[PDB]
Amino acid sequence: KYDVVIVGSGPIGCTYARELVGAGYKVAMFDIGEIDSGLKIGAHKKNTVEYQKNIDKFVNVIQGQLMSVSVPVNTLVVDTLSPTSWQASTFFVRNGSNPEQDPLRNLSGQAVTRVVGGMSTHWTCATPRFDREQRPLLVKDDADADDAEWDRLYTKAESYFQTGTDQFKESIRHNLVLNKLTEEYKGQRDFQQIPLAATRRSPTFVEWSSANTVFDLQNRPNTDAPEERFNLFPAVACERVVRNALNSEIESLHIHDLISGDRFEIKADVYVLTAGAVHNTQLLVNSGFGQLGRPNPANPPELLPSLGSYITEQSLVFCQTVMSTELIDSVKSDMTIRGTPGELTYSVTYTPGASTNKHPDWWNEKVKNHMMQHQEDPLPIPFEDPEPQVTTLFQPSHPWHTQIHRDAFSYGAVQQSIDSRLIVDWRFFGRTEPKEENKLWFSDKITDAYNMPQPTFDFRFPAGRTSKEAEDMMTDMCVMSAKIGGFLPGSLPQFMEPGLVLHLGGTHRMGFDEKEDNCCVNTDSRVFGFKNLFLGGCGNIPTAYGANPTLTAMSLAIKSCEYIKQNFTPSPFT
Amino acid sequence: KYDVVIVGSGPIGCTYARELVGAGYKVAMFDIGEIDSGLKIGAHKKNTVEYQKNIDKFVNVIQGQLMSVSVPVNTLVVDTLSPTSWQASTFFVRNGSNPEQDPLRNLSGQAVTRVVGGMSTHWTCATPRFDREQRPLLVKDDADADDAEWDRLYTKAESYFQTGTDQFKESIRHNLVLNKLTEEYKGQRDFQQIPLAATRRSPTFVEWSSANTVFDLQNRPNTDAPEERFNLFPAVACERVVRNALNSEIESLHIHDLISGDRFEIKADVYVLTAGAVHNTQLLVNSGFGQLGRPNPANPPELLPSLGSYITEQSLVFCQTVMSTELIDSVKSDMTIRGTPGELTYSVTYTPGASTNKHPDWWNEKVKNHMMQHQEDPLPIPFEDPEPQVTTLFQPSHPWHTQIHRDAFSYGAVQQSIDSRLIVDWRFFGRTEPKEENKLWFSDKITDAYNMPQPTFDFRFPAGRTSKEAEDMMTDMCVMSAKIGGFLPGSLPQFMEPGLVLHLGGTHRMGFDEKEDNCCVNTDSRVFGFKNLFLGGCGNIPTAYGANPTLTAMSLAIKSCEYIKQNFTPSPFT
Amino acid sequence: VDWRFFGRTEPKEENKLWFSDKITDAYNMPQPTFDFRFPAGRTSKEAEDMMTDMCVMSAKIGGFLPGSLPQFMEPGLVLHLGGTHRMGFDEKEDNCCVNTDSRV
Amino acid sequence: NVIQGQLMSVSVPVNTLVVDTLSPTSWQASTFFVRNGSNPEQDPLRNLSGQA
Ligand SMILES: Cc1cc2nc3c(=O)[nH]c(=O)nc-3n(C[C@H](O)[C@H](O)[C@H](O)COP(=O)(O)OP(=O)(O)OC[C@H]3O[C@@H](n4cnc5c(N)ncnc54)[C@H](O)[C@@H]3O)c2cc1C
Ligand SMILES: Cc1cc2nc3c(=O)[nH]c(=O)nc-3n(C[C@H](O)[C@H](O)[C@H](O)COP(=O)(O)OP(=O)(O)OC[C@H]3O[C@@H](n4cnc5c(N)ncnc54)[C@H](O)[C@@H]3O)c2cc1C
Repeated sequence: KYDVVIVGSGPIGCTYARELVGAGYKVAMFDIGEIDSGLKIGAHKKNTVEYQKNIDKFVNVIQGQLMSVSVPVNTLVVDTLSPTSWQASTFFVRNGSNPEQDPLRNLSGQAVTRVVGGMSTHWTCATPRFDREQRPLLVKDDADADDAEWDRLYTKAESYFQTGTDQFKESIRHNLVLNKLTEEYKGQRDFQQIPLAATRRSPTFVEWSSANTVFDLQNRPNTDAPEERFNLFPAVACERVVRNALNSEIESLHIHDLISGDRFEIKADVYVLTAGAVHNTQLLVNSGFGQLGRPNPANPPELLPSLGSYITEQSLVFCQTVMSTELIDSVKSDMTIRGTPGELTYSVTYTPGASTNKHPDWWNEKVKNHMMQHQEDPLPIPFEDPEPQVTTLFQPSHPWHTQIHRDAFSYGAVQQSIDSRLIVDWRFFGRTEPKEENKLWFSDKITDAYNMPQPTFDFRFPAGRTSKEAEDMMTDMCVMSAKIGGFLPGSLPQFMEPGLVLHLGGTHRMGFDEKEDNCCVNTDSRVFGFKNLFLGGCGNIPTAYGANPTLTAMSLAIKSCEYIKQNFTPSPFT
Repeated sequence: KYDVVIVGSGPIGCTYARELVGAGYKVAMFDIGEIDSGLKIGAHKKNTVEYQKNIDKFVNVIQGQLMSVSVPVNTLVVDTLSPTSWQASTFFVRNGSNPEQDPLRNLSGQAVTRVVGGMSTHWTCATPRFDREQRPLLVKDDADADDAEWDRLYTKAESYFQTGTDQFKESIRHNLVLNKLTEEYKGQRDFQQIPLAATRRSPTFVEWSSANTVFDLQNRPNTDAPEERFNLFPAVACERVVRNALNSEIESLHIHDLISGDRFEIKADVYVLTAGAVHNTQLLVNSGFGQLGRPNPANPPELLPSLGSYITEQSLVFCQTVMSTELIDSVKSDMTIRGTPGELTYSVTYTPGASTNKHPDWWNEKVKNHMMQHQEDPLPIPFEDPEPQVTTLFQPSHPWHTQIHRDAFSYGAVQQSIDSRLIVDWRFFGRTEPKEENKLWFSDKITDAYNMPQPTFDFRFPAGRTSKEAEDMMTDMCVMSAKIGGFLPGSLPQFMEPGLVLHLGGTHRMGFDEKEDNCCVNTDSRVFGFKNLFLGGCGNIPTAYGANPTLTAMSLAIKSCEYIKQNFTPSPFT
Repeated sequence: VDWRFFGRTEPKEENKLWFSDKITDAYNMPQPTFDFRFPAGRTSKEAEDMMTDMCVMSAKIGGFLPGSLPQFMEPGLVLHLGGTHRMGFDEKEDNCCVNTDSRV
Repeated sequence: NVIQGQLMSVSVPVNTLVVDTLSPTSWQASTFFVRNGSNPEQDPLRNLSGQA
């Protein structure tokens, strides 16, 4: 028996933990995954010296923990088996595939991460705020009051994540790109550093934030927090919440302990689901919310009819570029070079402080030192120069988020023939209109690896604005990228596999009124009709957004916690 | 100040820790890598529920922690850059490559793992003994005494690793393949389970062993061992040992703390190097053993002239097969099937104990239940059937090790189009003759990612016996595998990239006499001429071996610890 | 729909087709060898502006076909090589090999 | 395919691809020598590799 139970130990669950453990609630948290990031529980797996010296290997780590949500039955023809080998007569269900899935209306790139800390163990830590046009309303008919509320929440969320915009300010490549794009779009678009949930520890090491940053996930009471109460239970699959007869309250949480195999009911005053956009929905559907099975509008469900509808996923375009000769020569514009590299009298110099220098002294010193110490190397960029981290945020005249940067994803690893210092990644993210027909639903026959109802998508990018903007977004990427350099062969401009972006929203969406705003939770993230059930995550976000959603989801979870603290009393510490 | 300092926390360092910590020595261990599995320090990363339900994803984890030893300068022609992009005029040194490396005499697949627990955090746990023909001599001119010593050591090593041969006894696939091969080679070759360092926890869950199994790596004293003394220091690069003026003793170990950036000297009575076959050699050359730079036979090194010569790496052939129709039909040979799948008529039965059954009751029961529970599935093999784990060990008439199995490596993932239940992996491993001209050496100008001298290979598989056997081994895999099924398209029979097998030996090889046996350590693993310096690992093995070397290296380490215990004494527990 | 855009290249002395004095081709004739880069300046700037033009123009018709994304083709695959025995009025002043009658 | 079958490359540089998975019994090069009509005069980075 606990005051609060939280399902999931991702950054959103840890937001609820931080808020409620701190306020004196007896808290339990359950995760289906295990502790596997080091002694700092739920920390970023990239915060090892070895990964930061070998960042392209972290692509492999990510791939290793993204498990595909819905894989359609495979129809590739393998007709070169030996005549003796067992050969199929049909395209039957193999290897965890989902026969409910139409391969042409899927989010084939969608995937989940089952580890303590969730996806925050591997994420790229971009935490921008949404502008009004992307953002859900928290106050109606008062834009000033809605703005003040969002500013209060985002400020606190940025504090929990340790969001900053200064960690790359001494990068030559970052400044080279930023300054060039600022000049090219002067009077039209503003560029800045990507806001990043990160703290620089040295010139070569960044401590990337994660769930751990938000809440350290250590059991309490402990020496550091003698009056707090928290227990984390990894390797526990949360299967369903049990509704009372009245459908006014949750009476228990049904769990499966994966190590012992035992199933138990857990009681709490308050139940918080923060299992991700897909798995919150799965859990609720397994509990009798929404409708199980292939949707049937002829029999709409009794509870939360909008659950699993109006789902949104962003369009993503990607390419890489190879820096222009002009930009590379600009790096060493202030230098006077004498002699021939490798010879006695080879000399690279500049005049510190000269009013006719294009670059600050700190930049010129780093370039001079690289060029004098590494005379075998043809480029003026220092070897351990930090990555560029540039953005022009979403605006009405360019309604997509942009990142002009380098980081580790499940795709786009730098390959060896072109120097990594030349390579810049371009990721533009579109906003998707919420449409009723875009659905996540769950099979009533097929189950996943944890014997839970198999998720199935029925998704296409809506026609009209979403599609028009997606294609203009691609063109914008082609036009903007050319100011920096040409495309890298092998990473030409392309739309990425739908859902690979992992920015799914609207699966359990928020609004003021269940029927009028076609939604599942209110602005306190409380499930309509229920006193004591709350959802956290990108699943709550009901709008068309292009920017990265985690910071906004956290802000909503903070607001949710404000309601819980007002409406539930912590039990006595005994 | 310590009694013993160990460099490296892989399974071999952990052998020295288990032995010396357990005997009261004050031990410090340093690792360049970090604690990054879970709370069980240095434990196997595949021991999560999620990876045991999603084993093909563990391939990506392995890829993410194998950092290539020596990558030659890249010479791929990229001639489709935009004319505005910066374009190279030469094949200059990019992306950490090694300009010392001849690409045609490399072990391009050789890689290292820098994490606490080393490669034991990901390995596949096969731990066979070497027979006499593969094994170094520990007792000269007394084969019975030599056999008795090896039996004693291997038995203790098997207990440390928890090696067993029973964990896959109830697998249908294992027994299907084992039985067929046994019958096909009756009176010619014997087959058995691969000996595996692993403990079954449930019908679907195996606790794979690791460094953690050997020694839990917790700091001591602690509640469970109050009189023991042990400290593990992760993220510490050990750089060199300091020789005394007469080259009879080590005076200190120089380290680099990677977090603070500071360097320090650590003093011990005994110095143990267990950093792996490549990195032990690196550290020693950086300490003035052998010679830095490109080998020059005109100027032989003063100390340990055989260091880095006579290196061995195994030839590796690989394919996968798709089970024969005949073997699949035999799975259900004992079944009477009435009616049609999916109908209420459908019935699958067998007679328990019948003399005409080809298979035991346990097998028929699992097949029956699978066929009745999954009537849509066309195969008779149960879905959670454990993997096959079959071998016929190295013998004079087939001088290679064999594995006929399924497990996760950096290559060979099961894709989607063929059912995984049908697929068997074949890995045959050849023995390589030690030859002086096969070398691992270290650059005197190029450094690696940790500013240490860059490793460089000069390697070809020896003509003569090694090459003959390697091609005969390929043929043997083609002939044997055909008894089970034809090749799986996309995993056709091939030699793997040299060194991808990660069984490198002989870099700091053992023998009785430094000069006569061309070696670096004696049979106590003590460096010739030095009282207090010991090496552990596959680098000590001086013979041509085909079986997996780690159990043999562990056995050597145990023998080495016997010497240390006879010659050095713990300090007073303070 | 296929989109092929073709840029113009400034004639530069350093861009050459020459023949080996040792290596021969399949007909035992001196082996052709190129020493070629797209000239910096206008040629390169126009080539990148052309790429961008193709991206902008093509989008009016439809999105890229996966597997045929916008790219520069291998140099010379276009098979529009010129200037190897070039025409002008005056051998010396116009750096040329034939006159306007194509006479050497 | 008809086109491909009558476009003969003008100048192919000496190949430097690393083929390190030959059987140990197979004849294996020690250098990137002139093979299969390649042109050792040719700088691969200043070519018209598509010329035919
Ligand atoms: C390559 C990559 C790059 C990214 N970059 C960005 C970025 O730059 N910015 C940004 O905002 N976002 C980024 N993201 C997305 C981001 O990590 C997610 O939005 C975020 O982690 C969501 O947090 P959450 O706590 O709602 O869910 P998650 O982090 O998904 O955590 C949910 C958890 O609940 C668990 N769980 C699931 N089901 C059950 C169940 N039945 N029972 C018990 N536990 C369960 C999981 O094991 C998991 O730990 C990135 C992610 C990836 C993978
Ligand atoms: C995919 C895969 C499958 C394999 N399967 C098998 C198998 O089935 N059976 C088998 O016998 N073998 C297997 N191996 C090989 C086996 O893992 C190794 O033989 C064994 O781990 C070597 O033990 P070790 O302790 O000598 O070295 P390692 O495990 O390599 O550990 C050495 C350590 O020292 C560290 N270190 C390195 N340099 C320094 C330095 N300068 N300073 C401080 N610390 C340093 C490292 O970070 C590391 O942790 C496999 C390995 C892999 C990768």
